[PDB]
Amino acid sequence: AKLVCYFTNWAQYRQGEARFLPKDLDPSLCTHLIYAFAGMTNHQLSTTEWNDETLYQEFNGLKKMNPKLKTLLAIGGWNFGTQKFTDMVATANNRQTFVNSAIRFLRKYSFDGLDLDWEYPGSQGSPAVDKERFTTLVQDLANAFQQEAQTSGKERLLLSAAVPAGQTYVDAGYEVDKIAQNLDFVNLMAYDFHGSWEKVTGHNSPLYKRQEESGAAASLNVDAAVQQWLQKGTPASKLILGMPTYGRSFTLASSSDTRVGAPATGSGTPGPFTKEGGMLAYYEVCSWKGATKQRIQDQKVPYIFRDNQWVGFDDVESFKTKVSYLKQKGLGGAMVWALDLDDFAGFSCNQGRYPLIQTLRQELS
Ligand SMILES: C[C@H]1CN(C2CCN(c3nc(N)n[nH]3)CC2)[C@@H](Cc2ccc(Cl)cc2)CO1
Ligand code: NA
Repeated sequence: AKLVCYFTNWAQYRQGEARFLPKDLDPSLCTHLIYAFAGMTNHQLSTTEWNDETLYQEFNGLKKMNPKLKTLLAIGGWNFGTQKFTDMVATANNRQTFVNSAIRFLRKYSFDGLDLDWEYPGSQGSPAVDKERFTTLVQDLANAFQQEAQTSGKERLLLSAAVPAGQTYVDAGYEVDKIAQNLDFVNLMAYDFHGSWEKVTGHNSPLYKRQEESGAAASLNVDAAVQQWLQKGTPASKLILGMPTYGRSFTLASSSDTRVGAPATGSGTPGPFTKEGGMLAYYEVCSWKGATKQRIQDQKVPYIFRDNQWVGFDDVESFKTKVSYLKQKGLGGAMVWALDLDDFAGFSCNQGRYPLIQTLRQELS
């Protein structure tokens, strides 16, 4: 089984005990570490933070303590120039520029592969034709990585992609059966299913639907997303189930209505460390005093509320349930966003180091 864990190069700016650098990573925790995020300059892979060259060398240096570990660099994310992927995939020449730059850049810094995090071909400004051009990009990368291994004599570079759970993004952007052949594994982003863009509370990452949900709402859950990716042709062994070490928060319209589906007036108050309305790290929720925690019976995940604040998040028990689920489906392992949002140094939750991600490591064993 794989345990694919994401590092973020902006967690180094979090205050106090929440600051996260490569020295905070446990080299033995995961099987694959993915560095988020690289950028793109004139169709070439490029750094995004002043110290990326130094952090890359500390990150890949962790393979000295765990030689089984593989590392990848993720390109893209949710803050990204709106035309960069589209212009790069638009021509064979620009795809060649990108592929050749990726090989040189990954080898220079000792990464073992590339993770594609385009949000998203065919949606959010990206034209309909990018669905097919994304397939060509994936083919071009796979072909060039195969050839480079033979010329260089190194291990062939790995290729993965982070893919959406939402049905309309999947249909608009991905020739699932074609790309799954050329990708070594597929990181399913099984989270962000509900959020403060909605006028009622809902869980970030529920496993199943609620009885009351039907139509399109009945597909806003992990099981529906996994079934769509499998039914469209992803081999089960290549599908890696994403897990969130964060939750999504709401301000309730009234403190007396706290149910799932209760009216909400906007995002929950920003957390003290992550400072972003609507989201909270696990270490910001796990500790709340004077709160009430409940489980959503049909969806197998918890929420917690206090006064007019309501947060859907994942705990040790829901991570255990989701690993049981992925094993029942024969999936290739679990993926986690993100290392720096778990209680990575045992400073908040009274559950030791990495309580959520260590649960995955043990249950996948
Ligand atoms: C706009 C969304 C974006 N969303 C990302 C989740 C990981 N996603 C992904 N996973 C892989 N494998 N690649 N990219 C990409 C989307 C969350 C990012 C987040 C922000 C703050 C805090 Cl505290 C927790 C989380 C919530 O806000
Ligand atoms: Na989605």
